[PDB]
Amino acid sequence: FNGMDSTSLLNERLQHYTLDYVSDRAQHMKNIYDPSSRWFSRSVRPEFPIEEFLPYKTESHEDQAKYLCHVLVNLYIAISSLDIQGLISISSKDLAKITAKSATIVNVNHWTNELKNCLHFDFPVALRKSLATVYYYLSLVQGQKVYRQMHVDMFERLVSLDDDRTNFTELLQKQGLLLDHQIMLNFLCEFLPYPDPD
Repeated sequence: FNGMDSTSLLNERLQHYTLDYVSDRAQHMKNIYDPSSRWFSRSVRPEFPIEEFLPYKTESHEDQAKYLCHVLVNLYIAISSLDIQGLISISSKDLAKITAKSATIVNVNHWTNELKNCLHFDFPVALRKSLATVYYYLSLVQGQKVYRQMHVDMFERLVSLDDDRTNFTELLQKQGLLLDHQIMLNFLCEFLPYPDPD
């Protein structure tokens, strides 16, 4: 529990994550490359769909969606609980690497590495906009020794200029991704001289 998706919540969370894909593989792969679609994920088709050359059933697009939904509520709880330097391990309580299972590990650094492993598959540019928004403001966190290098590299991967010839910067510009330049400018201004050296 504690954020597990094993109820009717999973439907509404998939709908919120635009992960309520069409159940036909054929129609889904078509509406994955069509900008008029809710589930638009890429502008350019991979000419070699390397998963379709394997001699066994790879997992369903619905399984890849259901996995990403768990990674995202766990990443939300991890960041929204403010503990970005993940020192404080939690447990079962009195208050009243790549398998998703009943153990819940409230560390931002775990779930960003889960999401790095989900980047090998499609998700709609609407969910890519939410994720580019999250990793931008997360990478500017202060107070504690966060693993900043991998939060910058996650944003760099989310906004990529060349990913199977898709430019996600211009797809996110056409989606209306907007970022506050003042937070970035203020943090870069902390390297200007300050009038007390203490």
